Amino acid sequence: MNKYTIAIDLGYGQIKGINQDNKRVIFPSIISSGKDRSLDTFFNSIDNIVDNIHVKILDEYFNEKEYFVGELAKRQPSNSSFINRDNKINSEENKVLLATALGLLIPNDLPNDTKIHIVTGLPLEHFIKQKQALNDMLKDFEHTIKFVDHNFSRNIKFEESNITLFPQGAGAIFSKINNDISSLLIKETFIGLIDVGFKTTDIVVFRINKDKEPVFEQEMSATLDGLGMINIYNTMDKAFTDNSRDGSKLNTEQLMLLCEEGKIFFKGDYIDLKKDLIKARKTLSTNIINKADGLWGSRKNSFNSIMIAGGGGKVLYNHLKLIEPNMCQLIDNPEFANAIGYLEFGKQF
Amino acid sequence: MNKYTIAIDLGYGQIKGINQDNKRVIFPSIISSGKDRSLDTFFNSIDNIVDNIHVKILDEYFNEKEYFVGELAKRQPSNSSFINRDNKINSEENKVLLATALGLLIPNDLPNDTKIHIVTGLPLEHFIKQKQALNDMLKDFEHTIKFVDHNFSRNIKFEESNITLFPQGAGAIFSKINNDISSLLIKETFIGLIDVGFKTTDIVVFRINKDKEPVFEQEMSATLDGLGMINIYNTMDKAFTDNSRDGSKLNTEQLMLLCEEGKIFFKGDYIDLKKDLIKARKTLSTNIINKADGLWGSRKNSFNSIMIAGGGGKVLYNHLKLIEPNMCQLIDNPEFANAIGYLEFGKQF
Amino acid sequence: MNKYTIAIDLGYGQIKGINQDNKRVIFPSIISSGKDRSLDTFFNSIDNIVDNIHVKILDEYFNEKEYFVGELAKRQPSNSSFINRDNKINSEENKVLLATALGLLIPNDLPNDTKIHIVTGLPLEHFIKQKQALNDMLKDFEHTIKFVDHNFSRNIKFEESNITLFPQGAGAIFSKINNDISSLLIKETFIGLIDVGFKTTDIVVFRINKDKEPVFEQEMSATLDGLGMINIYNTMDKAFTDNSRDGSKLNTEQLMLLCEEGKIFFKGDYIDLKKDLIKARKTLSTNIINKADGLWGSRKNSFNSIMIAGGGGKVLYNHLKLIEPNMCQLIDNPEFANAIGYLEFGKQF
Amino acid sequence: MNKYTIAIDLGYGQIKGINQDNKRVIFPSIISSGKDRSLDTFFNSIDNIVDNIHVKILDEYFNEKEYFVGELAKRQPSNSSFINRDNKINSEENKVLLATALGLLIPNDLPNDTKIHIVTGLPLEHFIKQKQALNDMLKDFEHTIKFVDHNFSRNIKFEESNITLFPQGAGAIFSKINNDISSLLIKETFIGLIDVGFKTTDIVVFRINKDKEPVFEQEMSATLDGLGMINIYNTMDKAFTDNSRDGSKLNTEQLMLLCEEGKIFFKGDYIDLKKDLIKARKTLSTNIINKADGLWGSRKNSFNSIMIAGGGGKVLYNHLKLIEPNMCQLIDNPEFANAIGYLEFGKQF
Ligand SMILES: Nc1ncnc2c1ncn2[C@@H]1O[C@H](COP(=O)(O)OP(=O)(O)O)[C@@H](O)[C@H]1O
Ligand SMILES: Nc1ncnc2c1ncn2[C@@H]1O[C@H](COP(=O)(O)OP(=O)(O)O)[C@@H](O)[C@H]1O
Ligand SMILES: Nc1ncnc2c1ncn2[C@@H]1O[C@H](COP(=O)(O)OP(=O)(O)O)[C@@H](O)[C@H]1O
Ligand SMILES: Nc1ncnc2c1ncn2[C@@H]1O[C@H](COP(=O)(O)OP(=O)(O)O)[C@@H](O)[C@H]1O
Ligand SMILES: [Mg+2]
Ligand SMILES: [Mg+2]
Ligand SMILES: [Mg+2]
Ligand SMILES: [Mg+2]
Repeated sequence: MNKYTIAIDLGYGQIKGINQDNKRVIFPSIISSGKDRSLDTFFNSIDNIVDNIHVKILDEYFNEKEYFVGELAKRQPSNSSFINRDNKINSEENKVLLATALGLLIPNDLPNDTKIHIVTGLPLEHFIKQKQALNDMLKDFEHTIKFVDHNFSRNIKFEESNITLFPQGAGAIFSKINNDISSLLIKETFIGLIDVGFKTTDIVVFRINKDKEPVFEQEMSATLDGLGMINIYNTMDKAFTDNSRDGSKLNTEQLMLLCEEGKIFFKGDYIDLKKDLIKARKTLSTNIINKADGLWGSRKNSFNSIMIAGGGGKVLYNHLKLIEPNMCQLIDNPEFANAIGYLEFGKQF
Repeated sequence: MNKYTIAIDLGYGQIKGINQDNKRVIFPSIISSGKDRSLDTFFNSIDNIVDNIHVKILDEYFNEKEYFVGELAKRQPSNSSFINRDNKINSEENKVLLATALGLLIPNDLPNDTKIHIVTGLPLEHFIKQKQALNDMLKDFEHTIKFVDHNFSRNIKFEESNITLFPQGAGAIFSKINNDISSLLIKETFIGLIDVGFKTTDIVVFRINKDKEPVFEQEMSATLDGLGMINIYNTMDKAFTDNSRDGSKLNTEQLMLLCEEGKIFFKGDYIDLKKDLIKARKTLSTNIINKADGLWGSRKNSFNSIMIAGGGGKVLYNHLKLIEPNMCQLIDNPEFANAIGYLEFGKQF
Repeated sequence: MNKYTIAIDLGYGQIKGINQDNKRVIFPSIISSGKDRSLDTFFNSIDNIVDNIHVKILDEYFNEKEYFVGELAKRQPSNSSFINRDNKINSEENKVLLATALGLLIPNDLPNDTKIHIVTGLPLEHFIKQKQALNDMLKDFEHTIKFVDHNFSRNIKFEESNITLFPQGAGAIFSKINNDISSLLIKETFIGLIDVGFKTTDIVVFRINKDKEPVFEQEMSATLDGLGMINIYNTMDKAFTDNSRDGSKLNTEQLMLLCEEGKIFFKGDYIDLKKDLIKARKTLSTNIINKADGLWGSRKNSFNSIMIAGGGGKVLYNHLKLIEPNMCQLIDNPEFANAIGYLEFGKQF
Repeated sequence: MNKYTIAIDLGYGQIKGINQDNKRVIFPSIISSGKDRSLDTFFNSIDNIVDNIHVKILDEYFNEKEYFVGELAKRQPSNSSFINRDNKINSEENKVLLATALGLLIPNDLPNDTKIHIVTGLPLEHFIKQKQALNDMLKDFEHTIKFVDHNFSRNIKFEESNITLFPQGAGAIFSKINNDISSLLIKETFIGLIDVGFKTTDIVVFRINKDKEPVFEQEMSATLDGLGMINIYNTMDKAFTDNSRDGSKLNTEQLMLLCEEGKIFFKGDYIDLKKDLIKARKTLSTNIINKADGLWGSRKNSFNSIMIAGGGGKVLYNHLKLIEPNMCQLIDNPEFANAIGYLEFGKQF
């Protein structure tokens, strides 16, 4: 019958997802072992299901494992250490996280003849290179989910022609602004889109033609592998150990707490690292502009709009504005820029 | 219906209880039979009713059984065994001990329809295991008490909506410090509560969130069964047979008498075990901190205040200081820490 | 700095309010759907922002809607019907009217030390009766405004210890005139306050003691539900169908245009009901006197000051003068006496 | 929207600023620590905000420092240096002075997308040498300032293409007299402008052409570093200590009062130093005669008008008349000479 549409993302930083109903979810890309949560059930009332995703996922052979995942995994000390998430696209780390949002974004009691289009993405250099790696993994995806503490299952199995493949940052401007920026696009310019990811920051440019339609440039656009917010967590982790002078290491949760604040609490004291947070944010923003103008000669003057996105783009927008003032603006949903771009351009099918 | 409130404990070493009117009692959990106290009545003034609990207990079948209980039963040689006491919460021991502090704290001049909200406790790990059995027992409760040598009686029966079930150490720092630690809790810290009881040792933490609300962590919190003051009494008892050099052994009253002082008067002279009293209390304090850090990795750095509870921590506070100095501290009522925590957090109804 | 204060009124005739800084807004309680405005921007300049509030309301769930509200909704023939708008205080329609006046009373660029202490109200009998639903909704409230044609947003979200309720016109004479009427209040004299609104009408009196301090009379003050200005609009509608005799009915605008004028411009002609206008005005105010003396037996003889308020009280001054001439008077702002009464007696906080 | 005009001066003696609407401020260039002003409110009225500048300053990373600046800081004994204040134009001291300058000139009720164009001042040699140091720091500026005891904050931010830079002595004769002295200037003369600043004195001349337009001479004009009012405070410093015959040093406050009165009240006595104070101004009056003719050969006879400026020259006008008696003349506002020129000639945009 008619098939539903759910747009997800495989971001190493945090998983970003939305359905056809615009009901959207967001949670960090961290998994852990699952343990029986009934003692904490009586003390604090579990209201936020996204905060408390204890979950068990069957295979087709009745094998399933307990999992804490996300914020609940970030409270665990032995979770996925988040600096070492598996770069294999077919990892079980990928498997649980992929079924996680699909459990959360399928509403209750849809008809079984109504399937769901899933819309995903890859980093831009890694899209065609790893397309069939994901394509077989999407067809291999055949599970059944069970939520602990909320107790509603989903049957999850899809073949080819139920899936959708467009890169990270591609449909973010190829949809959702492409039918809206027509007042600004005139002829033979370039719109600028930079998705500031956690591991990898993506640089993507669209040339507009004579016919007021976007066309893609691949020599002026690239994936910055190893450039992203992961540099800041790695930098400030040295900054805490250099300021503590003891070898005291923050955990995984204090790491992500640090580069949102710059003021970690530590043993009756706030170890002040706000100055080093200023040091990282100006350094990374300078590094993005330099790699941008590596791809950009005098065609930077051929720009008319520069949009940025990502959670890093939410927190670097002032320093990343300095490519071009009055042209470096921010997109509406910096996290969900891929998500609705996957959604509306997934509505073509 | 202005329903009354009484908060009690089921502590193995002693029973700690308090009413709505903040009238509080404390007495050891030792029972014996009741025998006719008219001879000693003319000798010594039976004045302290808490010291002299000769009590008459009916049942639903009107089977009166007098009992010496508490301090007077401790004076009896044929008392409860009490060092290998059965841990059944539905025991006749616990039927007497729970009904003991009721009539000792049920006040005078109650209305005809007005009931009493009773608040009890469980061990934290066994709160899942033993929730039914106390709920079996409190529903079962239908008796009538009577006080020998003080000439008054109480009716005692309860139903549901009068029962209240929170674990040991749950409301002690949830409430009772609730508006006081609110100025201390700031952002993403844990607070430390350790109950050093007689038989059991509890560890319980609370993550406070961004929103200044405590949330519970079941995996940094456990009941250390087999660790407590019961080890020290059992250690020094064999040490008493050592330093006496004759194989002579104490009784049950001298057992509790010893490790409150350490210098037992035996055969016309003191017997000195003060060195081994310092040894065993430091030995248990070593075992607490290590098993505390069994649940506490570098999250010990995420503490801001540690409190200790139970009767043992009051006399361990110098040796239990070594957890985190000037962050660990002593609660003001080490016995009644659970009781007032049962009181106000039991006053939700 | 310190936390900010806003007093607004949820009155169903016209939404009223005045902030901490004595900026005040007022607009009728009419909402409509919003549609984009660029054409009428070019013809006629939007000089008053309150005149032409096209508004978008954000949420985290991405369920934004455009709205015409107040005067801009009054010109709409597709607006709310307003003759049967439901009194659900937790309704989404009440979210539109309440979030409207928030950013209007918040000046541009307030710091984060400022947090808005809202002071709203209920009807008198509906104060205790309908406390918790609005207590739930103001606890629930989390949005962000967007002004079309003026383009500035306000993140609006309220914690507890930021909300405050009072009954309708409670501090209107407990404060705001209480320093002035100390010349007039002497000893055990009832001062009188009447608020004549659209749906409901409240009459509240305060007994003063021997110590010249006011005290509340719950048996000499009540809510006149079903007696208000809406009955004049319901009468003048039926008088117009008695005068037009076609079956034609005025819209939501021409009905509200009538009871201020009495001479509707219909079919290019002044269909007149000036006699039926005054008769319906002596109908309502006489129906107040019976409800006034329904709460006032012989105790009317002890009065010293009758005050009236409400927008209906502005247009029924001589109609309601016959309660007690040479004593009854008019407050300075008949409409804003609720909001300033919420303001000044809200300045306890 | 429209971009407003605010003209300030970075004078090391006193910061001299004005908005587009001619509301102008003046305060000495001294900062100090900001501490809790509560008690001084009740005794004496905090009316003049120029008199009582208690300032909180947020950063964009929000380090929240607090300062007394200017007149209140002059009364503070622990104030800034001001006799050897650092010449770093990018200092935090210069920022706090500039933030205080912007705060009293940015008006309330300014529309939403309006901004401000700002004009600064530079020494005539240092306008090219020290150009980009200031021109980057003004681009760097994004701070939120809080004025205590007046309850209004200012989030102030500036970017490129809104700041504007003209050196000292430029606009006072290029504008502000261009409508007036154009009747006076005829053919091939030089106009004169001598800004007697605190630290540096400014010599600037304009050649008029045949076509009655000003044009600039770089070798008939220079910046007199080490020549100005600051030599008089240095001279009167040792003039007191030699006349005290004790080494008793005046404070920073009495230093400023000394060259305004010459009769300082000291140890219950007026110490009169009128002898050296007449000599010290004539010492300064001598050192500007010589530097005038150092730039002016027989071209001194090619003059039609000499103006003087600077706050020191107001009490030096008759005493610096010795160069050209009645060929020299006086500007209207010797303090505000640079700022009104920066106001008027800064209205290019
Ligand atoms: N409020 C915030 N403060 C600090 N950092 C943030 C915030 N929100 C998001 N981030 C950063 O942005 C990253 C999220 O990037 P995201 O858009 O999910 O890219 P990806 O698709 O690579 O995961 C996080 O790792 C986090 O460090
Ligand atoms: N003054 C004291 N001296 C020595 N030991 C004490 C003293 N007060 C209490 N204790 C010890 O503390 C124990 C009481 O612990 P308690 O807080 O009642 O825990 P529980 O709830 O497990 O019974 C007793 O068994 C006793 O050994
Ligand atoms: N100038 C006026 N002419 C006629 N009626 C008016 C006028 N001003 C106000 N009103 C009437 O008063 C009502 C406003 O009452 P209001 O004080 O806002 O009470 P509420 O708090 O119940 O909304 C309107 O519905 C309107 O009919
Ligand atoms: N009434 C006065 N009496 C004495 N000196 C004054 C008076 N007014 C201003 N001054 C002197 O003039 C100086 C102000 O110079 P100003 O025009 O602000 O130049 P700058 O731009 O270098 O700060 C002060 O340091 C002060 O010594
Ligand atoms: Mg991404
Ligand atoms: Mg205990
Ligand atoms: Mg009203
Ligand atoms: Mg100057």
